[PDB]
Amino acid sequence: ASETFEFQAEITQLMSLIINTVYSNKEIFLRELISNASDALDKIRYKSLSDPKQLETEPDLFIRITPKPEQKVLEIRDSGIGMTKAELINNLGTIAKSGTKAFMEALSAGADVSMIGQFGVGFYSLFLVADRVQVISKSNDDEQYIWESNAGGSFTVTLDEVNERIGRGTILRLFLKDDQLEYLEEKRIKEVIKRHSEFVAYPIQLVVTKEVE
Ligand SMILES: CO[C@H]1[C@@H](OC)C[C@H](C)[C@@H](OC)C2=CC(=O)C=C(NC(=O)/C(C)=C/C=C\[C@H](C)[C@@H](OC(N)=O)/C(C)=C/[C@@H]1C)C2=O
Repeated sequence: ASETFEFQAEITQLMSLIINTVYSNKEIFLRELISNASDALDKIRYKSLSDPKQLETEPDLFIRITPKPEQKVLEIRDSGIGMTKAELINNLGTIAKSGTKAFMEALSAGADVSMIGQFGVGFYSLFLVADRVQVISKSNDDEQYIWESNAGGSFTVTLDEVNERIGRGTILRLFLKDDQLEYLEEKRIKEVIKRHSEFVAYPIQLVVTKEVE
């Protein structure tokens, strides 16, 4: 069964601002998701310094981006620390975030949307280009779970019996809007990566599908 949770009020406001923003430079969403992926990789690697066994569920540390054109989906995967069920629930919606209201105020005063990561709330930049999102996550401390939001006032958390096992880490599965399908293109993804994520400690893999000729 799927469990349903209410978003904290300000987080619902933020999603609503972001999903209904005409604004330019939407490409910044990729920088933010790569940064989070990199943060999740830092954590597992730092944890592993004193607990090497933690790496064993997925010994390769990578960031991997997979266009799925038929579904109009873009997936960004990392083999970082992952999140437990309680973490998905608490950290992705139910609990007020320090920077939510401050960012919205900054935006309202003229701040660049790309400042979002500096307010600690950059995950929500995915709504720039997606109308729906699944966060699929496996922490060493829990089962694999699916968190899901359509920017509306509630999200669901479901035990994952439908997706590939990840050994450890997270997949952000972005259901792209019809006007943002450009982010399925290899050439476009490489440009955005090379522009705004030059200094990343982990390999960034692009999964490309090609008809044999
Ligand atoms: C143990 O740290 C967790 C996370 O706690 C559950 C840490 C915090 C949410 C916070 O630490 C200060 C943030 C750490 C970050 O690096 C980025 C953030 N910005 C966000 O917009 C949010 C809400 C990200 C949340 C989950 C995200 C999909 C994550 O992205 C992944 N896992 O790829 C994420 C950064 C999860 C990390 C690994 C944080 O809050």
